[PDB]
Amino acid sequence: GMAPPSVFAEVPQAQPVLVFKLIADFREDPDPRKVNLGVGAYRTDDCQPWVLPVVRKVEQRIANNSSLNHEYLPILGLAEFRTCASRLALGDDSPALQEKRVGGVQSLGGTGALRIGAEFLARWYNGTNNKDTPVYVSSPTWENLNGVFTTAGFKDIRSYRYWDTEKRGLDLQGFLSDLENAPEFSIFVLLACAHNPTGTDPTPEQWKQIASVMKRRFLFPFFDSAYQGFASGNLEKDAWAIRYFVSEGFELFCAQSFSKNFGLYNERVGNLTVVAKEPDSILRVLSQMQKIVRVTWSNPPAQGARIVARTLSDPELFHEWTGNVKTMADRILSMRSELRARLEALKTPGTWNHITDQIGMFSFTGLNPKQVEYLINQKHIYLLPSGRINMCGLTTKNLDYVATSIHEAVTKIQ
Amino acid sequence: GMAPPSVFAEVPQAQPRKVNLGVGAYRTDDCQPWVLPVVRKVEQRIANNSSLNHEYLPILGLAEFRTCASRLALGDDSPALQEKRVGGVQSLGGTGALRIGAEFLARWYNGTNNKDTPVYVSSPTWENLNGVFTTAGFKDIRSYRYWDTEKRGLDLQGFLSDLENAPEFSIFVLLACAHNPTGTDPTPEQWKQIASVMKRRFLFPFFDSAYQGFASGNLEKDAWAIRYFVSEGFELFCAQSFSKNFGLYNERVGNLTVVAKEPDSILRVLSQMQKIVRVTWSNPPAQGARIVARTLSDPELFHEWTGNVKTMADRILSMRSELRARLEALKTPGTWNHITDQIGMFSFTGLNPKQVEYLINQKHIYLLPSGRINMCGLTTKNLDYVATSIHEAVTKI
Repeated sequence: GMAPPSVFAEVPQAQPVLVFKLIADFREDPDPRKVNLGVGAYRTDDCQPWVLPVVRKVEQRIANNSSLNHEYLPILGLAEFRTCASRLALGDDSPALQEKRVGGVQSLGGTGALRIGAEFLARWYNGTNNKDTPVYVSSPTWENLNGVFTTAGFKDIRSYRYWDTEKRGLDLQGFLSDLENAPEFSIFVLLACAHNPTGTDPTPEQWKQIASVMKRRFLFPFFDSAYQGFASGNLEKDAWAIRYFVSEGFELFCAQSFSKNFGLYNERVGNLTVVAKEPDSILRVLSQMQKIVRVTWSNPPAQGARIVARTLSDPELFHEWTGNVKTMADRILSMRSELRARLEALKTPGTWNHITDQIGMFSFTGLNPKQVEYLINQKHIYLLPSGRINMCGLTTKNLDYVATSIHEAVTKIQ
Repeated sequence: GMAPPSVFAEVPQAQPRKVNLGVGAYRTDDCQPWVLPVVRKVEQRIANNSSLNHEYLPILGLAEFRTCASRLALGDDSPALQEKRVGGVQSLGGTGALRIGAEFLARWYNGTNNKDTPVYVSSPTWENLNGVFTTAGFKDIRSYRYWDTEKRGLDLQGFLSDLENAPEFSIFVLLACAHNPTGTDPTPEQWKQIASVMKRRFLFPFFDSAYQGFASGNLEKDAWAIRYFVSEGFELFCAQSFSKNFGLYNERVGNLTVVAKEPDSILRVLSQMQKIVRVTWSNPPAQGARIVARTLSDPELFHEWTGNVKTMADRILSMRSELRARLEALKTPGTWNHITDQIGMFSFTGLNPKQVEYLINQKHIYLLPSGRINMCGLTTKNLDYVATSIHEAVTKI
C-alpha cells in the first residue's frame, strides 16, 4: 500500500555554487562598511547597474516602430546583427571579410557561441565525431568554460600555464612549453582581451610568440571575446590579437558576447564568428551550425540583436556607444590607478604593478585564501577565494577602507 | 600542393493565383503577421518603465514568469501547486524546454546516464522532435501509431497497442493539444485510456504544449489532458511555448514545467537543471518573459489576452467550416468531416503525395508532401480558389 518512490528519488542535489552564497552573505551583512568585490558585472561609482544611454535610446526607437513584427528570425539569426558583429571583431578592412570567408551565427550570449562552436568541433573537426581532440584552457580560465566543452562531448580537457602566482603576471615560458607539447590539431581556447578572471593579458609581442607555436603545430584558436572595448574604450585597438591571427592566415572561431560592452546581460546577445581558408567552406560550416542551433534553441531572440545591429550600423549611434564604452573603461582604469596608489602609500608588502598592468574589470590580487577569509569575516569585504576582485566594486567612497583592509590582511594574516 | 589544408575541407553541406498553405505561424485574413494587442500594450508599459535594468536573470529564469507559466499549464488551484511539488525552468521557446528536459532525462532518469531508455513519438509528429532527443544522447527513438490514413483520424487501437508493448519506463512525448502536424487530438475518453496504460507500465509523460488555446479557443480546456495526468498521480514534464499563443515567436519564450511526487525532488531536479542551463545559454532573455509575466499576473491583461487568443482560434474555425462546406458543396469525393474535426492551426488534408504536386504545379497552391496545410493560410479571398483546386485534385489525380 506504500506510495512508490519518485522517479526522481535518486537525483542528487547539485553541489552549492560558491559565488551565489557569497552574494547572499554580502546582502544580509549589517555592517555599513561592507563592500561587494565579487559582483560579476559593471557597476557605477554609486554601486549601481548602468543601462547604457545608447541602449535606452535605441530601445525607445524600437518601441516607437510599430512595423516591427515578432515572426521567427532565421535559424542563424538577424543578418544585419551577424554582419555587424563579425565586422566589430575583425575590422572593416579584414582580409577575411574582403575574401568572403567569414561566417557569423547569432547565439545566446557568449555562452551560446562557445557551446555551438564546441558542438560543431566535436562533430566535424579533426575527423568525424572526434571527442578525443585535446581542448586546452588557461590556468585559471572563465568559470564555465570546462563545463561547456565537456557537455559538447570533449573527453580530454587540459590546462596551459598562464597565471604566475609568484610574479603576479603571465607565465609566458610555461604557456609556450604547454603549446609546444600540445598534440597537433589541439584546440586552444584563448580569452581575447581583459582575461576573466585574472586581468592578465599577453602583450602584442607575447601574442606573436603564442601564434608562432600554434601556426607551427596546427593548433586551432578558439577565441572568447567578451570585453572588446574594456581595455581602452577603443574597440579597434582592443581586438588586436584576433586580427593578428587572421592576418597570419589562421582559421579560427571567435565567440563574441555583447553582455558587457552593451550592458545587455539579460538579453543574451552573442555571435560566433568563423574564419575559414576558402569562401566555399563557410556555406558548408553554416549549414551544420544550422542543424546544431535547430535542436538547441531553434532560432535566436530578436530584442538584444536588434539593439546591437541598430547601434553598430548607424554612425551617430555607434559614436555614442563608443563613448559609453569609454566611460566604463575609464572608470575601471581610475579604480585600478587609485587602488594601486593607496596600497603603495600604505607601503604594503609585495609588488602592486599588477593592479595597473592587468586589464578590464577583473583582477587576481595575489591575496591567499586565508587573507580572503580575513577580508570577508573581519572587514566585510567580499571576494572570491582565488583573490579575484571586480574593480567596479571599488568607489571613491570605499577606496581608503578597501586599501587599508588589504594592507591589514597582507601584514597580519599568513 | 601549396597551402595548409583547411580544417573545414571535409565538412558536408547539410541536407536541404498563388497561395501559401505552408506557413507555420498565425496570419490574418489579409495574409499578415499579427502582433497581439495585449502584447503591444505591455511592450509600451515596459518601454516606459525606466527602473528596469539589464542585469542577468537567475539561471532558471524570471521567477514570476516561471510561476505564471506553470499555473497556466496546471491550473491556479492545481493540487500539485498547492502541495509545492512543481518546478518551472524558463527556456528558449518550446524547443529549449524540450532540449533541457531531454538532457535531464538522459542523465538522471531510469538510471544514471541511461541513453537506452526508449523515447516514443507519434507517427507523424513535430519534425524537430527526433533531432532534439537524438542530440541529448538517446539511441532508441521509436514511433507510436497515431494518424490513420484511411479513417483520417486517430488510430486509437494502434496507439494503445504500442503503449502496451513499450518497455516499462519508456518516455512518451505527447503533444498536449492541437497536434502538429495532423490536427487530430485524443478525446478525453481516449486520453483516459492512454493514461491507464501509461500508469500501469510506468511510462513517463513528456507533454509538449505549444498550442494551448488554439485547439478550442479556451486555455483551460486545452490543458485538460496535462491536468488529468496530474490528477491521476503522474510525475511528468510539460514543455511550454509562448511563441504561438502570445505571437512572441522571435522572443524565444518557453517554460519547462516539472511535476514530482514531493517538494524535495523538485529542489534536486531544479539543481541539475541549473547545471544544464548554465552550459547551454547561461540564463534566459528577459523581454518576452517580462511580457508574458506582466500579462498573466494582471487579471485585466489576462482577460484581454484570452480574447486575442480566441480571435485567432475563431478565424481558424471559420476557415475550417468554410473549406469543408465549399468542398462538400462541390460534391468532392471522400468524406471531409476531418477538416472540422481537426483542431489547431494545421490540417492533414488526407491528400496523397501525388495530388500535392498538382496543387503546386498546376494551381500554384503550396503545401507539404505530407498534405499538411496551415489554416491560417486560407482567407475569405482565396477560399473558393483553394476549394475548387482541391476538388480538381481529387476528381482528376
